[PDB]
Amino acid sequence: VVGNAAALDVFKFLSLQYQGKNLLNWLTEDSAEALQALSDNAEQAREWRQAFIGITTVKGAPASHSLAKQLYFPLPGSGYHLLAPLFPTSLVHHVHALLREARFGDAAK
RNA sequence: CUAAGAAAUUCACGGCGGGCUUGAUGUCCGCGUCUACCUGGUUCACUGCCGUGUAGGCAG
Repeated sequence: VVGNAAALDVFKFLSLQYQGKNLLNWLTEDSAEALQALSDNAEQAREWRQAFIGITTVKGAPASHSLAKQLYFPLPGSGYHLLAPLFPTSLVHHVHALLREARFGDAAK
C-alpha cells in the first residue's frame, strides 16, 4: 500500500475481508457478501462500496513524469511505442522473502 | 532515438609498550633409453678492391 501512511486503519479494515470472508478480499463480486454487514441506505452503501473499490485503482489520470525513465522501442519496420517501465515492488518483496529464507532464519543456519 | 537526458564527497590525525617455541628420529629395496640422418647458395650481383661517380686491371 502506497500513500499517506496515517490512514493505515482503513487498509487494515479493508484487509480483513480475505481472512475469513468473501466481501473485502473478494469484493469484486458477491453483492450479498457486500451487503452482508452494511444495513444502511442504498446510496450510502453504494458510495462506501465505491470508496472501498477505489483503493486498488488509478490516481486520477494516466500520468508519468519527466524523471520516470521513459524509452522508445522500435517496431518491425514501423515507428515506435514509448515504454515507461516501473519498479516491481511486489516481485522484489517476494524475492527478498525468498532470499531471507535462503540466507537466514533457522533451517538454513 | 540506449532504466533515456544531469552530477565536486570533503578537510585533519602518534598505533605503542613487552616477550626463550622446544625436545626426539633409519627413506629403503630394483631397473636396457634405443633406432636413423649432407648445415652444399656466392653466411652478400660484394668486404680488401683502377673512377666513391650502372665505365675498369678488380686474392672472380
